[PDB]
Amino acid sequence: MLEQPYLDLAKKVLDEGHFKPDRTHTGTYSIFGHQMRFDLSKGFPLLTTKKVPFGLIKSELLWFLHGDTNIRFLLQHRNHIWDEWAFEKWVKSDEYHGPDMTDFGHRSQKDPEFAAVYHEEMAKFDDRVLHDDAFAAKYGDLGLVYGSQWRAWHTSKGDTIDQLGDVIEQIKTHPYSRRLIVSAWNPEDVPTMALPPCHTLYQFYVNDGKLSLQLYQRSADIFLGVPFNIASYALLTHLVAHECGLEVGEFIHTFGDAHLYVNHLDQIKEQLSRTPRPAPTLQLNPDKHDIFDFDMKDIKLLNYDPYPAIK
Amino acid sequence: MLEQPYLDLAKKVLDEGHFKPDRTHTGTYSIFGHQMRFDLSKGFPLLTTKKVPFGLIKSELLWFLHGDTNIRFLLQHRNHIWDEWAFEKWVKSDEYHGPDMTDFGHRSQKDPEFAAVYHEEMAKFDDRVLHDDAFAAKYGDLGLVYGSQWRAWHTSKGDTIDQLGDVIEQIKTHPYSRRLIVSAWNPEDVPTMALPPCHTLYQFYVNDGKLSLQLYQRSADIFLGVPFNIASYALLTHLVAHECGLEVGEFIHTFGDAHLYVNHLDQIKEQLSRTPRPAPTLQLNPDKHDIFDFDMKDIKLLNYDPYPAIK
Ligand SMILES: Cc1cccc2c1C(=O)N(c1ccc(C(=O)O)c(O)c1)C2=O
Ligand SMILES: Cc1cccc2c1C(=O)N(c1ccc(C(=O)O)c(O)c1)C2=O
Ligand SMILES: O=c1ccn([C@H]2C[C@H](O)[C@@H](COP(=O)(O)O)O2)c(=O)[nH]1
Ligand SMILES: O=c1ccn([C@H]2C[C@H](O)[C@@H](COP(=O)(O)O)O2)c(=O)[nH]1
Repeated sequence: MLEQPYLDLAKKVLDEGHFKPDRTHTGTYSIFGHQMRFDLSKGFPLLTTKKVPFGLIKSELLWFLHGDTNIRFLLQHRNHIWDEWAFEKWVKSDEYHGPDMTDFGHRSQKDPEFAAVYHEEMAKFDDRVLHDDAFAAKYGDLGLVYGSQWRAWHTSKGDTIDQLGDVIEQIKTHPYSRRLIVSAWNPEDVPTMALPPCHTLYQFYVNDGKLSLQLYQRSADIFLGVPFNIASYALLTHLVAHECGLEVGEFIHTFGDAHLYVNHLDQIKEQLSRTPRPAPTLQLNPDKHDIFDFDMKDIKLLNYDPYPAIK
Repeated sequence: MLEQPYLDLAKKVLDEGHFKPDRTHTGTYSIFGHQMRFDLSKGFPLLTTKKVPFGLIKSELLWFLHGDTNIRFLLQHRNHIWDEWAFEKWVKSDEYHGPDMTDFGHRSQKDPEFAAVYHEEMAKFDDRVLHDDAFAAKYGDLGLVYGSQWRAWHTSKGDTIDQLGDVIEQIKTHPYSRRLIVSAWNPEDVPTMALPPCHTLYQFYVNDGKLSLQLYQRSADIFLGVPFNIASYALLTHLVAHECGLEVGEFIHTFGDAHLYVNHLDQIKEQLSRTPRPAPTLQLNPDKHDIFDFDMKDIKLLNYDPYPAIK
């Protein structure tokens, strides 16, 4: 089945992973250099063995594809997956006049006391960002995230480059180029930025009218992140293939470090008892082609039949 | 044997490669996303099935490690592997007063007539570059090659960053970092530069006192380039491991496109009839540690017993 490489990776890290102490007084088990492949003609690799929310992936990917780094767009699609790094930058600032909450993320899931205070502070933030243009401009904007690396890379001359747009034009004119690359790794920013990008770089390749994509992912939360990551890049691959009029090939997912947190062990063991079902199919607006203008409604997933979400 | 992944890759491209017409009126056979691993504790992966010149690899790597982009240093070590792209930039200029030779590389191996004229023009160039500081400054310097990307990455603020030096300091202080990355891919230069780097990016990883390295290589001449490429990065891995006081782990070699030219087919078939021998061993100066100061003599290869070179 389409998703077996994900289960084999999880099982391999479980049975052969190396232990490393981790920053947040925990530990990981990891392996280096693992690869997964997914033939996208066999179905869409959204995990059946655990429910993965396709709507959040769609909206995040469309966000990136607009070159947008303002969480407002995500709030408008009911997507809170980027909230915390923005919440973090406002809560660290001068304009902020509520409870203390230094590292709200550690104290996050502990006492039910603070966890009611924070959830309302985040609920106010979200709403300010939604309706207050000036507040949104100031705290809604994450700065150096995928939207900017992919579509507005900042050059030394103060200008800005659309790597992905230029790449797509190359697929259309020079399909056999060996330079169909988009990087998110900027050696000038990486020493200071909040989040050196985990999805480091990717490359397309065309053969027999089919478009493949390989992603190099320097670091991977196998349980929480990977299942989202697989679906974003498989969707990216279909969307680019659609805009270029090509069929879809492989998605190849290559890791630097892939890890499992030492407290998440039983959740993934439980998942490894489940048996994949047939994979969903994707449908894209057959009459639209500029993916930089696609919206939620232009992307549909048929026949997705997952086991339940895990906690 | 240590080198079998190289022979399996060659054989896979031979038996399952996709044909693509190539720029220089030829064609390649290629595959996308292939990986090779080499456990560096089992020996040094310099190919036994074809002689590969370790001295040229050593000198090229030391060049990179100085942050140097002037071919003069290479000329002084009897290494001509970068000559042509420099020869190309002087022969295209105003100061040049010899025979015409537009695309000397196509006319290169054809008629023995021009091939005597060019070899002497290249022999004069090399000697000027060697003894004429001003000429060397002007035509010896390739500009954006590995030396500059790795050790003097140009920032927007007009400054310059030593990615590799900073990475090595991180290995020493934060060995379990998931950010031990050096990129050679600069989205601002890549649209114009002569040679968008083939050795796109690499990452280290440490476990149990052993240092591993993974390289992402976006494009690969399986017959001519790969055997050099494998030895440079395996040597890089040993050198960094030496400076940091670690043992050596895996070298993982991951490709975007890996190809074989459609006229090089029988050379690689002939090589596939040969049987690997035990791999050489590397010895490094046990009393020196700053690899940015290493020289030829600090690196020794024992017991390298190859079949003959191929043409
Ligand atoms: C699954 C997931 C889904 C949507 C968005 C994000 C993730 C995710 O894991 N991170 C993320 C980004 C950066 C870091 C980091 O600290 O470097 C992190 O731990 C998580 C996201 O922004
Ligand atoms: C095996 C090899 C050994 C040393 C140096 C070089 C190579 C090599 O293949 N190229 C190279 C670089 C760039 C291109 C390019 O045209 O992009 C190329 O064809 C070869 C080198 O500079
Ligand atoms: O799409 C993503 C983005 C991030 N991560 C994880 C990997 C790491 O656990 C964490 C970042 O910590 P560092 O590796 O960057 O130090 O984010 C994912 O799994 N998938
Ligand atoms: O270390 C290297 C450097 C380059 N190449 C080859 C791959 C391609 O044949 C060629 C560059 O052409 P493009 O792929 O860049 O277009 O250089 C290698 O095999 N090894």
